[PDB]
Amino acid sequence: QLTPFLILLRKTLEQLQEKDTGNIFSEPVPLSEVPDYLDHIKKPMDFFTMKQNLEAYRYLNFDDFEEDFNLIVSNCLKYNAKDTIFYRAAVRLREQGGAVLRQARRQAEKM
Ligand SMILES: CCc1ccc(S(=O)(=O)Nc2cc3c(cc2OC)n(C)c(=O)n3C)cc1
Repeated sequence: QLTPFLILLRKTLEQLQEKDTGNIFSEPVPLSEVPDYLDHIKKPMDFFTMKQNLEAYRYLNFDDFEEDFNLIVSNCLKYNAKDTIFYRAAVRLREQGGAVLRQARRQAEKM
């Protein structure tokens, strides 16, 4: 059965994906194209992996959800040079996504 909290996480995940207009963060960074990625990044994350986590009841709280979103952004800032589309997109996502999360955390607190 559905819970209000899990419904809120689903809603919030959709709102975050809407902010990623180019679908830069929809799926894992492809190791075939970026063969040194795991040399630098210890815990890859992306929205499809978050959707999998959400549906396996691994976000028992909001914190753990926000932490995975923040990894999407921090991994991208860490890996990519500043003068890239990826780095700029992660800065934009940090800005827009942070605002989605702040509002969503307020709703979570009422539960
Ligand atoms: C902007 C043109 C471009 C898109 C995808 C690629 S990719 O085939 O290398 N895929 C890819 C790489 C990513 C990436 C996302 C990618 O596919 C969308 N992110 C978030 C990231 O940090 N890296 C290094 C390369 C260039």
